[PDB]
Amino acid sequence: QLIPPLINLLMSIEPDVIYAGHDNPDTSSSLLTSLNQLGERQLLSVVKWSKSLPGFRNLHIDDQITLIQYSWMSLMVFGLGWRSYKHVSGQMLYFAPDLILNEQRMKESSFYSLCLTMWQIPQEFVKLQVSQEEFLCMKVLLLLNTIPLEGLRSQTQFEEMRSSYIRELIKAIGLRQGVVSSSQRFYQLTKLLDNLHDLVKQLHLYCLNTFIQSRALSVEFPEMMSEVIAAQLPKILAGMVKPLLFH
Ligand SMILES: C#C[C@]1(O)CC[C@H]2[C@@H]3CCC4=CC(=O)CC[C@@H]4[C@H]3CC[C@@]21CC
Repeated sequence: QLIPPLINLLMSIEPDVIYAGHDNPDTSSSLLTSLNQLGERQLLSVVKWSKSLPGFRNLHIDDQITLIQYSWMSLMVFGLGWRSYKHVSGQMLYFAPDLILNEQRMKESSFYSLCLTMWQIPQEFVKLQVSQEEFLCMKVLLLLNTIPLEGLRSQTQFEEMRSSYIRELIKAIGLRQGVVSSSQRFYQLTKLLDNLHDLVKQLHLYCLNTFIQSRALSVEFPEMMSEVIAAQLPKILAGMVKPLLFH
């Protein structure tokens, strides 16, 4: 309608809701395994999605692969925030329609602590009242929010691609926002993205530790998920990548 074309395209390429396949007898092991399964399924959707994402397929194949493997985590927790904020007013973590967790289902300490950290996103969503339009644009920026220390092969086309999406976000902010109020809401939304780097870092550490101890904890990791983890997680944890900040 009165909504910009690219934002409309972004909405059309958003995947259908993904189920985890959970049963429900939730042990910590059966819960983590279900979360890795849902992740495996989300990874597939991310990749298929990036192929319709305007501008993405025009970057080097190496670059497409690097950006995906660098951002899967941030993307999955950011979309967790949306679903949570949208279906249960952000007061419950809506991983999937068959895997929604309240405070009672988070028995183990470390696990409840991880959840409390992810919960910050849907809480900001409820607070700033993030829009469907703003969300879609921000999700794309996250895909383009970290690059190799030495840069990307198609760096120029990447920088041009990222600017279009920053301009697109401003368009979505202009849908509801004034000059100072719009300029202020821009500061707010790009600061939120900035704060995700630090947020995703804790999820990474918890993930790699759970992966490395997958035998003991009896927690299974699928093939595609095991690959991105093994291929990029350690490097990222060691801070051997370049985070793109707005502030
Ligand atoms: C529990 C656990 C973890 O190990 C640490 C952070 C976690 C992820 C955080 C975000 C996420 C949102 C979803 O909607 C699908 C499952 C995924 C998660 C699966 C399990 C992880 C990554 C493998």
